Amino acid sequence: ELVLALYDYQEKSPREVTMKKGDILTLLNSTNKDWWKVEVNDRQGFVPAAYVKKLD
Repeated sequence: ELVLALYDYQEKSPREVTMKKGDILTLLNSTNKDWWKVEVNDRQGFVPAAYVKKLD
């Protein structure tokens, strides 16, 4: 309960931003205007983050 990926995304292999099921992940803006930045483990996220959890 926070901001699940809503699927998994899985960028490419267990290296880059790759979610699974719903392990959730942090992020910085890009919820309404943008949607290609997050923070799963302190890094320049590149996941969709669209229609996640409308987190303020």
